[PDB]
Amino acid sequence: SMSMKATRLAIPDVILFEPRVFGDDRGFFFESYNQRAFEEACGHPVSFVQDNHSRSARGVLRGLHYQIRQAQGKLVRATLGEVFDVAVDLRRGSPTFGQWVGERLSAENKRQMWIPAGFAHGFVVLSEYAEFLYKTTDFWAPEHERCIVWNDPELKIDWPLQDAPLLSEKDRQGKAFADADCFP
Amino acid sequence: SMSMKATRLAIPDVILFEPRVFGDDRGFFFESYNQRAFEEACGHPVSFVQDNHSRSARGVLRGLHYQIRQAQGKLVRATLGEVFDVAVDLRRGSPTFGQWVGERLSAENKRQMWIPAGFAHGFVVLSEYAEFLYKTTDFWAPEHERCIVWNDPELKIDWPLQDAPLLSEKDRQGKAFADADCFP
Ligand SMILES: Cc1cn([C@H]2C[C@H](O)[C@@H](COP(=O)(O)OP(=O)(O)O)O2)c(=O)[nH]c1=O
Ligand SMILES: Cc1cn([C@H]2C[C@H](O)[C@@H](COP(=O)(O)OP(=O)(O)O)O2)c(=O)[nH]c1=O
Repeated sequence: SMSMKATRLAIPDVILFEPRVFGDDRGFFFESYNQRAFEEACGHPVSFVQDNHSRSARGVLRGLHYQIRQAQGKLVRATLGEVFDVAVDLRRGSPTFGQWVGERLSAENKRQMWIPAGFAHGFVVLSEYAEFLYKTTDFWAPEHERCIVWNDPELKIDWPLQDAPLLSEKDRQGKAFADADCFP
Repeated sequence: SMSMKATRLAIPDVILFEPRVFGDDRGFFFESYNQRAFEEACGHPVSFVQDNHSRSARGVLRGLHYQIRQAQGKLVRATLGEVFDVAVDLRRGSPTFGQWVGERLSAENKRQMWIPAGFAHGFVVLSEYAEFLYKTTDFWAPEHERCIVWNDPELKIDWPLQDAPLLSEKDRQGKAFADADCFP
């Protein structure tokens, strides 16, 4: 007699989902994705073709990522630990171009963020370790991958970090927002 | 060179998958599903409509489950702990009717099993806890759910468990193979 919750964020095309969880004498059960319910909430058809799975230590930051062609909508969640997850609008024609929203997603709260094509995405690990799962609307295309650097001074993203983040080299070498390839 | 691995089991429609895992000083990354790679391995198109997530304590056994109409193919894996996973051929006309295959799937080995429509499915938890994920080709339909009891004496499933399993009331009340609704 409860149900899945869907809430549009300050940038309305980004949606926060919360599944209905059933507990019992064995442990728990929930639907982590349902095509019908998801499409009703979004307002249009979306099909996914790839699922990705990462594990990251405390302080690791991955992002800010997007594919400029073969763009990927992303439905993301955390199945171990806790992350702060961020979406940045990179559509030049949008009234919220260059704005961002962020939410805490954890194994415990079971919250998910749907981040459509046209956005950049990243997360930082708050717990000892985190494992992060996501579904993508199109395939990996390394030639089309682009990166904006986490601490870009125009975006002004407030990551909850204690010391310097642990970054890959590609991410450490991300471009400035002012130099970045953006969507129409 | 390394890549995704796929191996047909003794009932050849059941496929054991193992992803290629990329490790670095942050942790790891892998594709847990890729529709191209999957369809190429099984030899036909597939569409998944629901993802499910459960948590279960040591000794818990769920199964043996199937839907007789709106039948669901299932791609299953473990993201925490270890289970013994079982697929049973319930297609009365099949040359392997009433046979079963089983494999150990764990968070660490990352193995997955593809169990097509027409099979019954079950697993037993061997670790402190296990979290089990699965994708389905059709939606949950409780009116069409059926169950065969875990210890049916004709199927003769060799569960690698020491003491008795913990079952739900539904699963304790599973039908005998001899009395069960089967597929043609
Ligand atoms: C995003 C992605 C990465 N990968 C591979 C490429 C890399 O070898 C590894 C990790 O990706 P990435 O974080 O880009 O690593 P690196 O900083 O070393 O380039 O996973 C896939 O196979 N599929 C994918 O969809
Ligand atoms: C399999 C499944 C179960 N459920 C619900 C039905 C139940 O209320 C709960 C647990 O499933 P189940 O184990 O079938 O019920 P029970 O615990 O009574 O044996 O999850 C879904 O919402 N979607 C699904 O796909």
